[PDB]
Order: sequence, then structure tokens, then C-alpha cells
Amino acid sequence: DTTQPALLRLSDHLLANYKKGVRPVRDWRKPTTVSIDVIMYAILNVDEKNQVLTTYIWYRQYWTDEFLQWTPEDFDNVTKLSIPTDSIWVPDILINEFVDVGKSPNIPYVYVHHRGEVQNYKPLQLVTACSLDIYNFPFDVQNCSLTFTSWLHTIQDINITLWRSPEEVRSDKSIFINQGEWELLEVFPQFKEFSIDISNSYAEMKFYVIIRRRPLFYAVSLLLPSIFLMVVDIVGFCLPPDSGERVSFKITLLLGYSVFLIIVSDTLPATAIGTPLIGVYFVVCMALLVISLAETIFIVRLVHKQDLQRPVPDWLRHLVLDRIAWILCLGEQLAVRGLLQELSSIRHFLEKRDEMREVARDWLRVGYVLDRLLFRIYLLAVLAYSITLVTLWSIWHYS
Amino acid sequence: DTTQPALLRLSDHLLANYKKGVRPVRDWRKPTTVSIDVIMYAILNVDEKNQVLTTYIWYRQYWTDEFLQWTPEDFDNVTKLSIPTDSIWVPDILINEFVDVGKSPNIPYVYVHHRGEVQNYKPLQLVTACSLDIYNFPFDVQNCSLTFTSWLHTIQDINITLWRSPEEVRSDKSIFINQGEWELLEVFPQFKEFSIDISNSYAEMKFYVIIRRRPLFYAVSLLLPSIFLMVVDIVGFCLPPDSGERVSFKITLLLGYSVFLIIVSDTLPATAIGTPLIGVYFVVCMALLVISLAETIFIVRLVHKQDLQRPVPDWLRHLVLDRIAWILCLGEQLAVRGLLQELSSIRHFLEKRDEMREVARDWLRVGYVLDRLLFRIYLLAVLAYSITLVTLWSIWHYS
Amino acid sequence: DTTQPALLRLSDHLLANYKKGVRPVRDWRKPTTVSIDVIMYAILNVDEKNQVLTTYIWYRQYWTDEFLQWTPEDFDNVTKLSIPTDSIWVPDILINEFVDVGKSPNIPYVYVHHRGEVQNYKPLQLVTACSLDIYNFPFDVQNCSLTFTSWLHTIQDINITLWRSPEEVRSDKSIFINQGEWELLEVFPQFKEFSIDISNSYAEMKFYVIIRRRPLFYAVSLLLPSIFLMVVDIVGFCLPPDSGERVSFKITLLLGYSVFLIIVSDTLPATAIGTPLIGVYFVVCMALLVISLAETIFIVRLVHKQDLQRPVPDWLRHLVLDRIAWILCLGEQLAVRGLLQELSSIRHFLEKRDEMREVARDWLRVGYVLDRLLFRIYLLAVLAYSITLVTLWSIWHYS
Amino acid sequence: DTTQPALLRLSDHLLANYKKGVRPVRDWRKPTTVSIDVIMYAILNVDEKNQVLTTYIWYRQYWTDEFLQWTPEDFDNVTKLSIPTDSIWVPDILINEFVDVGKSPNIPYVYVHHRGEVQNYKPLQLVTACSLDIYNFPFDVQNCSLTFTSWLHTIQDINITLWRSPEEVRSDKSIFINQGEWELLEVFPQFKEFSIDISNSYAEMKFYVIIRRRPLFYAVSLLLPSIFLMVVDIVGFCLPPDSGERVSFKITLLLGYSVFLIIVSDTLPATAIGTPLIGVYFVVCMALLVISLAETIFIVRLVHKQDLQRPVPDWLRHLVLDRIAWILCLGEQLAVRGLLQELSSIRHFLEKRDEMREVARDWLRVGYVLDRLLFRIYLLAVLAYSITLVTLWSIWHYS
Amino acid sequence: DTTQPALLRLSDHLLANYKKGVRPVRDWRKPTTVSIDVIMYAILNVDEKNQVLTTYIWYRQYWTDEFLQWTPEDFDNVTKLSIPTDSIWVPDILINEFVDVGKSPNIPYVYVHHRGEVQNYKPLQLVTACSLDIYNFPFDVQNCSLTFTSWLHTIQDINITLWRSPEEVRSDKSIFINQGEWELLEVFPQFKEFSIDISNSYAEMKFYVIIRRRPLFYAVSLLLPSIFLMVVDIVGFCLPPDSGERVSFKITLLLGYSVFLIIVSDTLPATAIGTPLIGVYFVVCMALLVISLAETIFIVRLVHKQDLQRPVPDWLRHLVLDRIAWILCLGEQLAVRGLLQELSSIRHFLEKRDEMREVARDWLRVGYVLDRLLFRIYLLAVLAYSITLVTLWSIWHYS
Ligand SMILES: *[C@@H]1O[C@H](CO)[C@@H](O[C@@H]2O[C@H](CO)[C@H](O[C@@H]3O[C@H](CO)[C@@H](O)[C@H](O)[C@@H]3O)[C@H](O)[C@H]2NC(C)=O)[C@H](O)[C@H]1NC(C)=O
Ligand SMILES: *[C@@H]1O[C@H](CO)[C@@H](O)[C@H](O)[C@H]1NC(C)=O
Repeated sequence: DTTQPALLRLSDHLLANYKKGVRPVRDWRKPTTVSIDVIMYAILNVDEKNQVLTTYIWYRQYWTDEFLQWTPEDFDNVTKLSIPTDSIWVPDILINEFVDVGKSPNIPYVYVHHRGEVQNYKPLQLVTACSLDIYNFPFDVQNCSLTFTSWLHTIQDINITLWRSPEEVRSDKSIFINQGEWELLEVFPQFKEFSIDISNSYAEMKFYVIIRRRPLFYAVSLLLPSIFLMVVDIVGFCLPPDSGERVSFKITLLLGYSVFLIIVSDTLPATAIGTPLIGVYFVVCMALLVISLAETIFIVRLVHKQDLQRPVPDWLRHLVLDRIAWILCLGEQLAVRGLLQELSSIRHFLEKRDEMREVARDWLRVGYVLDRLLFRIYLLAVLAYSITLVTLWSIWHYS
Repeated sequence: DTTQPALLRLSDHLLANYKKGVRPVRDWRKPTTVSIDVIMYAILNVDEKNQVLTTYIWYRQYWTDEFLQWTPEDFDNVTKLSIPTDSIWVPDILINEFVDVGKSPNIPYVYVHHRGEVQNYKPLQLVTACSLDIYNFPFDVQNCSLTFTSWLHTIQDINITLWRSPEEVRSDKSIFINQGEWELLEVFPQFKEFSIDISNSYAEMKFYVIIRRRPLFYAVSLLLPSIFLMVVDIVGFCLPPDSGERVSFKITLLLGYSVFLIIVSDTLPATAIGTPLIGVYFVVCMALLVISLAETIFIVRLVHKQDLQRPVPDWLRHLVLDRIAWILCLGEQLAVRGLLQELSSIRHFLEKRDEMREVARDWLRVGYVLDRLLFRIYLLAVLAYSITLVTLWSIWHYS
Repeated sequence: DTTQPALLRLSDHLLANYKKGVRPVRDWRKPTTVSIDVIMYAILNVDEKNQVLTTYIWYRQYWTDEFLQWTPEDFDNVTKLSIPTDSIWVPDILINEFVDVGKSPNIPYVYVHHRGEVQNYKPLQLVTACSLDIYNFPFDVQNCSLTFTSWLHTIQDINITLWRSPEEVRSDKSIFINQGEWELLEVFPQFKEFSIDISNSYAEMKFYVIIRRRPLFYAVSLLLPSIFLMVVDIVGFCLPPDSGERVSFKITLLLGYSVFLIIVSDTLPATAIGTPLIGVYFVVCMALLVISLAETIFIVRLVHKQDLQRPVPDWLRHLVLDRIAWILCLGEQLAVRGLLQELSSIRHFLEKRDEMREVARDWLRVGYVLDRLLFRIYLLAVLAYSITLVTLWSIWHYS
Repeated sequence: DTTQPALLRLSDHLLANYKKGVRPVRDWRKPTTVSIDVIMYAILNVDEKNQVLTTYIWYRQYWTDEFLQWTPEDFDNVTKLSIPTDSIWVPDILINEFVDVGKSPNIPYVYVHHRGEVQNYKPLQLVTACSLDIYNFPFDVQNCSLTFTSWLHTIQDINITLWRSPEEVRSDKSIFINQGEWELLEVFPQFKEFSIDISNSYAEMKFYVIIRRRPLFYAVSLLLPSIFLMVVDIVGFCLPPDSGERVSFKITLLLGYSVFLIIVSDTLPATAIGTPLIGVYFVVCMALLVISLAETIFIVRLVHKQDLQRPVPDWLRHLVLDRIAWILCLGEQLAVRGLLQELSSIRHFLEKRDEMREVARDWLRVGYVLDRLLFRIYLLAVLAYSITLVTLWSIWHYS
Repeated sequence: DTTQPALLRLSDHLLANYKKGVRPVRDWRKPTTVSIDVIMYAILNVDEKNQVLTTYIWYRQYWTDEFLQWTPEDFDNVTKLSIPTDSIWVPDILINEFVDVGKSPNIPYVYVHHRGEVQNYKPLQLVTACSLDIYNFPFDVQNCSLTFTSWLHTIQDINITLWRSPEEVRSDKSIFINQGEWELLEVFPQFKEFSIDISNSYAEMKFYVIIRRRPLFYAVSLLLPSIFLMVVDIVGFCLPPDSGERVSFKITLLLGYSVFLIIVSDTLPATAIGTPLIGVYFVVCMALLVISLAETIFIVRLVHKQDLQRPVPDWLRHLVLDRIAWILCLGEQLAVRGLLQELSSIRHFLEKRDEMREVARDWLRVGYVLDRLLFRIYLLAVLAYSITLVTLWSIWHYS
């Protein structure tokens, strides 16, 4: 029986007089240089209404003290050892974009070496407010800024450095949960110096993460209802307006766009500066089919069984030949005296009815020619609108 | 051998018989004059249904006690030193408007000086109540209350002061996230007094904060749908009511306006005094399309193939010389005796049918003139209300 | 060097052997009385589906112990002193209607006096269940119950009293947050006693809070939509049913009334005893428009070109000659054989068509007369129901 | 000066050498007997989508101690004494159905007797997972298992016993919050000895709580729109299909059932066993009005100006002579040669129009007889199905 | 007298100089192996949008100690003993894929043996992020991962092993709550060796849990409404398009299917991969009723009183007789001269009307033949799509 019980001789030796209130150095003029390694793991939820961001990052620590040194000689060759966190000095590195306390797993153990180098592997999910931008909403990048800093100390007590090469944290192809909502290309760290006056300067440092959304599910959620609405009203332009159900088709598909516009408004607020640049594509298409049903009401107004004023020849000998010669399909197009008064009144009434019928035939013929030319012009206009859509999307296939 | 271990000697010297429970003074009659300072950082969310405000500010504290003092000589000339917070005296400054406990990240270290001055850097989230005004809804100036006061001690024990000039916190345009939803005009602190009875007076000192909404999301949300509904029904009056699908147009758009009034009800609540002035614009425009539906149902009632009483000349020859020529165009308009009874029996029915046709022509002509004049009057009324609305709205845009 | 550092001498004197677990008295047969002070500060959230009430109360405590007495004179005229709460005896008073732990900020300081009285200002959030009855839906009053009691103590251990006069807490119109949803008329404290058996008797005292909903924020959207639906269908009765768009207006507003019932159903439920009987007005209004479209289908069935027989004479003579005078001004409704046979064959067909036209004229004339009759009857019923509704609203303009 | 300050001498005699970690027995072969009393307060929310149940329990814990016995006489006759809970032995009575830790107000005090028993009046809220059944939807009864057990101890350590008779638990006339969603029938406790291994036997026992719904909101709320849809299409079968708006009425109420069916899609869940039987009664009456719009499209297909010939004799003797008679009222019904060539085409065209008019009269007469007989058969069918649903709800409602 | 109180002597013996900070062996070079025993209890919530998994598991631990040993001799042969968890060594191993810390029930008691092994029965409610797939939406398998790992320690101190056979945890069908949203098939554990560099390795161990959906709720919520509104339009193809209500019927249930396609984006998949397999059967169905609307407007455009010429015989003798012969049965279709001259214009007008009527008869005859042939072709296409759908669905249902 000798005086070698276990490896708890170190906890008997240097865990009796050491406390956590005082800063473990000898000369107070030399700062405690700390190092930061950031391995991002996953993001959870983006938000622009409350301007808040939720993420989950791994967190490494590297500092060096002076009260926790002993020799590897005659302590049974021990080098590293676990020690609880509530008995050593703990710094206060935190971002200054807090909105709430993030619930983090509480690990109780940290490292210590024989020369004074410690390790602190602990996880934390930080909730944060950051800058947002939606000026190109399906093709977006977010220049967000995380700022590790000391909330209460200065340059002279804690200096934040980085432990490894900045290329190794810029080229971080490490463990990241894919198949989510977003991607990242690279992570850009930067050291920064910030003073506010003489002899009160704090140790800030900046991060620049950039986040990139997949334009895949939002395409199948938003884009194609516009394109089959365009297919169905291009195919539904073709009914003749002499019945009256064409304006019924117009009011029912504008009611369809109305309920679709109620259901699509709950995508992004962008209440501050952000203009819905994708909403311009909606509103110019809505303007063109608004003037389409305006000319629908116009051509229903012109073509009707009215028995009114005769059509003018100036738009009959000039306007008709201008719209037929350029289009492909045009076509060409006493007792015996009482018997005479009766049949004369009968033939006068019948020729008046036949004249009104031929005038109404002329009205519907002019309306049909106008409908055909407007069919050609409107298909040319929607094909120009489709190629205007395509000529903006054709750049970003390679980017 | 020098006996000097570290700067731990000062902490082990003064933390021997010090307790955090007692209020640290030498004379108990002199009040501990404390000083506070406000660094506003962020606002989070509003709710006018529950009358609650959620924000996030940075916060500072200042006091001077008479037990945290020693000589700055012969201790390696140290001036400031970190100390834990749960071993010294902590005040209880709080607001009188708590509805919930905001989760706040603690800072386990505070400063001390050689003459007894301290420093307390800690943030804490403010979930508070605020009397909100909803009379002028899009152009709203608000006025909340953040009463930083004590909870037990009076003026004779704890007196609160400021730290810097009130102009420097009135023009506080420090670190503050932009691109949110509200700006601030100024922050106005003022020191007051409030005693409920004799020998009891607390330290009340308000912080009047003023926020202002950005009227940009509500415009693109619900202002222009009204104006293209206006261009739709203005260009959609123009179909003739002789068919009957104009009634279908009118029922479909008041169904659309009704369902858009349905969905917008559970979007923006306002329950302080009642309905805002924005609902005046809703009630006048629904009155406009109600009287529009009244006139359409009136002109469908007047113009119909009815075979009823002849049109009166007192509204025929009068209205052609009162409205038409003054506003519209001048578009004014046994072999014989037993055999010839069949022609009489035919011509009686023919002249009856022709007379009913000419009377129905007169009915539709009077209806066309009334439709034209009411269309012109309604367009003038809409233009007058539009120029009135823009000449009452164009003031707030020019500062 | 006198033997007085500070007032820490008392804080080390009577905190040397004072325990925190035993109830501080001299004899165990003497109950210690406590006091009750309740300030109805503000409400947070009401609910009837989960049956939970959430509010915040400024609350005070008062009791008297016998171990904390010392003389003021010879201890430098000290009367009051702050002391931590985790070193003294704390009672366990709490209501027995909790559903959740309300987050409340802790208060680490209480008073102490030299005669032995203490003073505890301790707020706590009330999230709790209560008896709610919302039978009278717009004009309601709730007799909710709060039951202050000890959890395990008896009358023989402690006792519950009230501090000031009960009139001063009954008329306690203190600091109260207005401009929300619920007012505060009065509260009613009442001391009771609930002894369940012999030698196990508990001490309780009640609070019957009286709160009243504002009939302004929901009354708008639950009253005037029905009002302009009434003005819409009253102005929409005007068209004749001969065109076929009156049934279109009828199906359109029944679809609007149905989707209005869809949006209004999920507002406030009542599942056990209380009924939605403010919707008895809703069920009589839907009975009104159901019988309205029923007589619409009836008059479309009676009036149509269906080619039926001559109508009933006795119901025609009493309607056209009598009932019209009741309701309005009445309205006063080989050559001999081979030649004439063709004229007679044309004449029989023409006179058959003319007789069918005159019979159909009689059909829609009787239809118009009956339309005017039940139109006047239904407008009399609508004005009677409207004056009944406004006088039943006018009962409650008393207090 | 007598040697008694207060009754603190017993606490000084007990709490000097008593550790809370050891199990308070004199021999390890004697298990401790505990007692269970359950008085349930109220249940809050049911959700079978997550299969979760939330309730609040007033429960008691009675166990027996062997280290805290002393004599009452010569210690001033004191019997019942308060003691904190964090200084004595606390068991681990938990259930094996926790999915979320319920927030509970901790009672810091318990009693102690001089015979050797203590009691703990401790609450905790339960967030439990239960097996739910939604087969019989309105009059449902559920069967949940609150299996009280020890999570780590065995029969050789503890033993779960009862305190009073289980008939007084089954006859629980105590405090229960009425006016909610559910109600109580009975509470049935049951002991169940359960072992899993050799010499590894735990202490289980069962609770089978019984709850019953009061169908006063959901029943009438999903009963009213179906029944006025029934009265609406009963009173709306009666308009004639000759106009063309009867199919507009039918598409209107099928769109109404579309929006009512999609608003009822967000209701109580399924897939525990399958769909409830309340959807079978929905889908069969939807199938019968599918047959109703099928016969509308049948009677519109048959009755139309299609320009065909006379119908087959065997079909018109069965439709206009059989079903119009034996089921209802019998609704019976040089120049002389030049003019010889004239008028022949006129009389041929007039007799062609006359025979087409008479054939079309036969068409809509057969259609009217079919409409009348289908009206009779459809009223009999909906009356039979309605009285069947009424009697199958009426016998099943009784007990 | 024997001064042996109880079994508290062994607790006072081994809990005298034992510390929970240092690791509990004598030779530090031997890693203490730990064992893992997992039985999953129930899952709570799945979320493909934020990619998070929520479940509740039962959990066990086993390790070997050298400082908590004693002898069974002369201590009343005691083996089972309770000891608090906050006074012994606790490992730090946890899941590498946490997001949020869930509230877990606290079990402060653990067993201890005399040889040096202990029990640890603690539960935990974990919140993890796992890989999901949304390709096969009704019948999916989820190869998830629950990686147990050491967050802070290496191989040289701890070592994660198993406890029982992997077949007994592979066929683990113990106490589990059925009748939920999912159901599990098997749990596949696997040992894993991870060496990131030289002399720094971690002890990971994998869990490949397998869960499978029962398509009962989403089937009855999704697939049969498509079935019966396709029943509605295949029974609604019956009417001829001459009335003008066939287009209105078609666009009405087109709007119904469109708003049901709007509302089906509530429980749809997320941005993980892209379009699900169920979206193909929806887009081909909307293509079917869009081309149905296209042939509807085509047959309305062809058959209308447009006042055009006779149809061309190039497509009349061949195409119209094709579907009449190779398909079912067809239908085989003194002024002497100045007095009688007032009939030529009359007979010309009547024969012109008769010729236009016969041409329009030819128009709707060709339209009726085209309607019948397209009815046959479309029912053949619907039956082919239905037999393709059931021969694709019959494979996965049989399994
Ligand atoms: C440990 O728990 C036991 C049950 O939770 C508790 O009850 C005891 O149960 C046994 C088994 O039934 C008894 O049985 C009696 O057996 C008779 C036949 O010999 C029969 O006629 C009776 O009806 C009973 O079933 C015990 O009598 C019963 N104990 C009591 C007090 O009722 C044990 O008591 C409990 N042990 C301890 C030490 O608390
Ligand atoms: C609940 O389940 C238990 C299972 O043992 C059974 O004994 C009991 O009868 C059930 N309750 C009812 C009301 O059927």
C-alpha cells in the first residue's frame, strides 16, 4: 500500500485553491488570445416578416490559461483530462443580434492539457436578426452578417483570432444536411477592428455567409398556373360572341384569377423596401387580358340585333379591304284596287324585315372579320410575351 | 522566494466577509444614486388584439458602493477587474407592464473600480403593453410607455438618474437594424415624481418612444386591387343590357367584391375605438356599386319585351329636348265581299305586330339614351371622387 | 476604530441561526394570519374552446413572524431593511384552478420591520380555467371565480384575512389598461369556509370578477353585412322573371350567403350548454330568403311559354277586377273551293298563333299582378322585421 | 431561561444527520408501501392526429417512513409539522406515456407525523399519448390507460397499493369542471401484476378513464347545412327546365357542396381504423343528387328543339297514356294556272312549321309527364331516406 | 449494545471521498466500454418543410465502475442500492443530429452493484433532423439515421458497444402505440468506425430505423373526389351544345377542379427534391378536361346560327358517313300580269328562310354525329386511363 490511489491526485492538487471568479493569469497586461473555428451544420427557417433567422452551428473554442500547468513527469504519464465547466473560467463570446435565448445542449466536460491549452466542444442553435433582400426573388443571394464579439470586455483582455487557415473554412464542404430549401457556395470570414473613442475599443469580427434558394418547387407552386390559364384562354378566345356566354367565360376566369390571387398573397410580405419584381410579370399579363375582355365587351356592343343606324361606308369600302387583302382567308361574299294595297303593305313589311336582317348580317360579318384579325394580333402578342419570358430565363441556365 | 501568487490576492481579500444580501453603504440614510441608460436595438412584433408590444433593447446600469474599494497602489497598479454577478448586490429595475417573461441571455461578469464604480452590460427582452391608436391606420404616430422604476425601495433608498445628455439619446441613431417595418422619430426621456401618500414615493421616470409605419406594403396589398376593379367595371358598363349577360357581369363582380371584403376582414384588426377612416373609402365605393346595381336593375326593368302600356309623351318629347339635344348628338328619327275579309284578318295581326315592334323600338331607344346619360354622369362622379381623393392624399407625401 | 462597520451587523446577527424550513412561532397552537391585496391590472387572452383565462395581477402579501424582532434604538435608528426571500419562511398560497405555470419575474427582496411584520410585493401571472357562459352573445357578463386558498394548511395552522377596507377593493379603479376588449366594472371579495369533515378544515376566500365585452369590434362585421345583403336583395327584386336572370341573381346571392355562413361559423364556438341563439336572427333571415327564392321558382313555374289551356276564371275575376283595386290603380286589360281553302288554312294557323299569344299575355299579366301583390307583402314583412330588430336592440339602451 | 426557544429543536434533532439519498428503512428486505388517490380536475385538448391527451390531476401520495419517528409527549404535544421536500426521500412515480413534460407548480412543503407517516399533496399536469377510436363519431367513448408504475424500482423496493375503497373512486362526486367539450361517466381503477423476467418484476396498475362527448355544437353545426341544402333543392326541383337556368341552379348547389366539402375537409382526423360512418350517409345522399343532376341532363336532352321526327308508338303509349293515367291525374288532350302553282310552297312551309310545333308539343308534354312522375318518386325517396335517418338516430339516441 | 443503525453505513462509506469530476479508474490507459439499449416508444410529428423529425424513445445505459465496489459479506447481503445521479460519473454521449433540446422526464435514481456495474433508466424526447424523400408519396420507405456518438470524448476513454443480440432489437415489436399516422417495420443497428485523422477518432454507432405510411387518410382525402367529379362530367356530356349551357357546365366544374387543385397545396410535399409522382396523374387529368373544354368550344364554334353557306362535299360524303356506317345505326334523310306579281318577293324570302333552316339542320346534324363519335372515343380513353391507373395501383397494394 503506497500513496498512489488513482489519477485523482491532480484534482486533489490543482482543484483546491483554483476558482472561476478571477481570470487565470499572472500578469494582467497580457491579453488572453482566443481562437474561433466555425463549422456550420444546418439552417432551420428563414423569415422576412419579423426579420429573424434560425440556424444550428457547431462551435469550437481555443484559449490558454496559466493556473493549470503541471509536468508529465511522475503523474503516471497523463496528458489530457476531463474537468467540469463550472470550476474553470468561461468567456462570453456571443453575437449581438439576439431576439431570444437559443436552447442548446449542455455538455458538462471540457479538456485540459499540461501546458495550459483547453478545448470546449459545445453545440448551440442561435436565433438572429439579419439583412434580407428579395429584389430577385427566385434567383436570390443573402449577404448575411454574423458578428462574434465580446459583449463586455475589450481588446486588452480578449483578442479573437482564428485557429486554422481561412481557406479551409472558405472551402467548407463538410457535414451539411442537403435536400432542404437552401444551399451555400462559400463562407467568407473577416477580421475587423472597431473603436468608439479613446481607450474603449471592443473585439468584433465579421462573418459573411451567403445563402441560395432552389428555384424548383416554387416554379411548380407558382409559375405554371399562369401558363395553363394562358392555354385555356387562348383556346377559349375562339367562341363566337353572338351567343352571350363569352362574357360569362371572361367573368368566370377572372373570378378564377381572383381566388388564385387571394391564395397567392401569403408568400412574402417584403414590407420595407422590397418590391415584388415577379409581380410585374403578373400585372402586365393582367393588363393585357383586361384590355382583351374590354374589346370583348366592345365587340359584343358593336355586334347585336339592334335595328338602328346603318353602317358607314367609309369603314366598309376601306376598312374591309384593308383587313381582307392582307389576311389569307378572306372569301368573296274600285273592287280590284283593294287587293293591291294589302299585298303592297305585306311586301313592304317583309322587305323592311329582310333589309334589317341583311344589315344585321353585315354587322356580324364585320364583327367576324374584326374577331379574326384580333385573333391573329392577340396570338402574336402572347407569343411575344412568352418569348419575353424566355429571353430573361435563358441567361441563368449556366449563370 | 517571492510570496506573490497572482492578482487573486485582492479577490481573496475582499470576498472573505462580503455578502450580497445587505445593501452596501456605510451610512444607511444616504440614498444610492443609481444611473441607467437606454440603447434601443430592435423591435420584434405588435399585436393589437391582445394589446402587446415586443422589442429588444440593450441596457446599462451604474451605481457606486462603499465596500468594493481598495487602494490602486502596490497591486501592480490595476484599476478595473471582473467579478461575478451572483456575489454582489443587484437591483430590481423593471417595468410595470409585464405580461410575459422575455428570455434574456445572462452576462455572468461585471466591472468594479478602485473607487467603487461599477459597470453592468446586460440585455433583456421587453414584452410590454402599449396603448395603440387605430383612428388614422396607415398614417399612425404611436406613443408607448417604458417605466423603468424600482419595485421595493423609495427615493430615500434608490434614486434613478440618467447617464449622458438627453439630446444624445433624443438623436439616438446608433446600431439599429433597418429594413424592418417601423422607423423612429425621437426618444424623449423625462424625470417626474409620483407619491401615492405620505412617506412613500417611488422613482418614476418615463421613456416616451415613437414609432411610425411604412405605408408601402398596404398599398401594394389592397389599394391597387380597388383601382383595377374600377377600371374593370368602368370599361365593363359598355355592353348593352338588351341581352341579359350584363346582369351576369354585375352579379359576378359584386360577388367578387363581396368575397374580397370577406377575406380582408380577418387580416388587420382594429379594436381600440372602432373602425378606422379606411373603411369610409370602402363604404362609399360599396354604396357606388349598390346604386350602380340599382340603375342596372332599373334599366333592365324598363327595357323589356313586355307588351304593356304605351310610353308617355310627357317624358318622351321633354327628355329629347332637355338631355339629348343639350348633351348627346341629334340622332332623332259574292266574289269580292266574301273574299277580302281574309286579307283584313291577316293585316290586322300584321299591323298589331308591327306596332308592338315599333313601340319596343321606342322603349329600347329611350333606354339607350338613359344609359348614355347615366354613363356620362357616373364617369364624371368617379372622376370627381378620384380628383378629391388625390387632392386630399397629396399632402402627406410632401412631408 | 469603533465597533460598527455598517448595518451589516444585524444582517449577520439574526441570520446566524435562523432556519428556513420551520414555521417561525413561539407556540405551535397560534395561527398566523395573512392579508390579501389584489389589483386587477390587465387581461391577456380569453378562450372558450380550451376554457382558459389568462391575465396579469399586481399582488401583495403581508404576514407577521416572531423571530425577526429587534430594537430600533441602540442600532442607529433603523426601521426597515431588505432581505433575500430564499432565507425566510414563504407560504404556499395558490389557487386550485391552475392549468399551466405562468411565467412571472421573481422578486428577491422583501421588507422587514422591528415589531415583526414583513411585506412582500410579489406579482404572479394568472393562467387558469374558469366557468364561462356566453349565452347572451353580444351583451354578456361573466361570473368568474377566483379561490385564494392554502394547499395543505388548515385554519389551525394559518389564516387568511384582507388588508384594507372591502369597499376600497370593491371600488378599486386603480391603474387599468383600457382600449382593449374587456372592461372592468367591479370585483367582489368574499370570505368563506370549506370544512370537508372533522379536524380537516381548509380556509378559502373568493373573488367574483365582473367583466364585460365591448359590442363594437365584432358587431360591425356581424351586423352590417346582413344589412347590405338585405338592401342588395330588396333592390334586386326589381327585374321581371321573364328574361331568366332573376333566378341567376337568386343563385348568386345564395352562394354569397352560403360562403358568408362559411366564414362566420369558425369565430366563437359553444359546445356544452350555451347556444348560438344570436343566430336565431340568422335562421329567420335564411327562412326569409329561402321562401323568397321559393316564390321565385313558383313564379317562374307559373309564368313561362309552356302552351297550356285557358286559366281559371274565378281566381282571375277576383284578382284582376278586385285585388288590383285593393293594391293599386286598376288597368283595363272551282274558284269557290280551290281558292278560299288555302286562305282558310293560313288563317286557322295565324289565329291559333294569335290566340296563344293573347293567352300568354293573360299569363304574364296575372303573373305581374301577383308579383306586385307579394312584393308589397314581402316589403311589409321586411319593414316589420326591421322595426322589430331595431326595437329589440333598443331595449338595451338603458344602462 | 428555559432550554426551549421554539419547536425548532425537533428540526435541529432530525436534520443534522439525515441524508435524502438513502432509502429510509431499517432492513433492505422490507419494501415500502405507498398509496394512490386520483381526483381528476379537467381535460383540456384531444388530438388523435398526434394521438395525444392533455389533462390535469389532483393526486395524493401517502407513504411510510422509518427514520422520522419520535415521541409527542415531553415535546409540547406537537403532532403535524411542515418540512421541505428537498431534504427527504422522494419516490419516482411516473407513467410510461409521457410525450411532453407538463409544467406543474411545485409544492415545497410536506407534513410529517410522529408515528412515521408523511403525505405529499403534489400536482402534475399530464401530456399523455392514448389510443383513440373515431368509428362511432357523435356518441364516442374512449379507453385510455394511465398506467401508474415506478420507472426503475421493483416489487422488492416499493409496492403500489390503494388507500380507500375503489367504489368511492368510481363514485367521484368531487370537483370537476363542467361546461366543456367532454363529460365523465365513471373512473375504474384496476391492479395488474406484471413481470417480464425472472426476479425482475415491476409494480404496475391500470386506470381506465371513461369520457363521453356532448354533441351540441358539432352535431347541429354539421346538421344544419345538409338539411337546408335538402330543403333548397326540394323547393328548387320545381322550376321548369325549358328556360335553361335549372342547370344553372344545379351547378350552383354543386359548387356550394364543393366549397362546403372542402371547408369540412379540415375537421377531426381519421386513419386510426378508418373513415367514420358519418361520411357514408354523406356520400350516399351525394350519390342520389348525382342521380338528380343526371336526370336533369336527361330531361334537358329529351326536351329540346332538336328537329327530329315523331317518337316510337310503344314508348309514347307508355309515357303519355300509361304513366300519365294509372299513377296520377289523367291529363288528356294563262293566269288561273299561274296562281295554282303559287301558294303551294307557302302552305307547305306553314304546314311543316305546324307539324314541327305539334311534334315539339308532344316532346315537352312527354317531358312534363316524366318530370311530374320523377317529382313524385323523388319526394317518396327523400322522405323514406329522411325518416330512415331520423329513426336510426332516434332509437340510437335512447341510452 | 449493537450500534449498527441501517444500510446507511455503506452509503456513508463509499460516498465519503468519491468525486464526480475525475474519471473513475486507477489505470487511465484502459477505456471503459459503455453499452447502448434502445427501444423506441412513439413518434410525434413529421415535417418535410423544415426537415425535422420528432419522436419519443425509451433508453438505457450500462458501464463499468471501479470506485463503487463493496463486499456482500457482513453487510446483510445487500446488492440493490439507490444512489443519486448528480454525485457519480455521467457520460456525455448523445445524437450527432440534434436541433432543439426536448423536455425529458428526470429520473434522479440509479442502481449500483457490488462488482462495479450500474443501471441507468432515463427517458428522453429527442428532436432531430433526418433525411426525407418525397418521390413515392403514398407508399414510401424512409432510410433514416439516428447516429449515437461521442461529442467530446475519444476512443481512449469510452467505447460504445451493444448489450444484447442485434436480432432481438431487429425484431423488436414490444410496447408500441399503433393506430397513428405511420408504422415501423424494423430497426437496424450498425457499428461504425470513424477516423478523421491520426490519433483522434470517435465512437459512432448507427441506427437505420424503417417506418412506412398506411395510406388511409390521404386516400380518402385525395383520390375519390377526382373520381366522382369525373363521374359528374361523364354524365354531364349528355346535353347538346345548342342551348349554350354546356359550355357553362364545363367551365363551372373546371373552376371547381381548379379551386380543388389550389387547395390541394396544403398537405403537399416540400422543396426537398421536386415534383412528386402524384402530380403527374393530376396534370394529365387537367389536360383531359382542358382538351374536353377545347372540343366543347370547337363543337360550339362549328354548330351555331352564323348565317354562312352550305358545308363542302369534300368532307360531308366521306367523314359524316364514316361514323354512320362503321359505327351504329344512322338516320336516312288593266294590269293582268301586274296583279299576281306581288308574290315573288314573298316566295323568295320564304324559300331563303327555308334554305337557311335546312343548311342549319345539316350543321347540327354533322355536329351531332361528331358529338357521338367523340363521346365514344373519350369514354374509350377514360376507360384506358382507368385500367392503366388500376394496373399501376394493384402492384403496390398487393406488396
Ligand atoms: C403489496 O401489494 C399488494 C397488492 O397491491 C397488497 O395487497 C395484498 O394482496 C394479497 C394477495 O391477494 C393479499 O391477499 C388476500 O388473500 C386472501 C387469501 O389468503 C384472500 O381471501 C383476500 O381476499 C386477499 O386477496 C393481502 O391480504 C393484501 N394485503 C392487504 C393489506 O390487503 C399488499 O398488502 C402489499 N404489501 C404490503 C407489505 O404493503
Ligand atoms: C378498456 O380496455 C380494458 C382492457 O383490459 C377493458 O377491460 C375495459 O372493459 C375497456 N373499457 C370499456 C369501457 O370497454
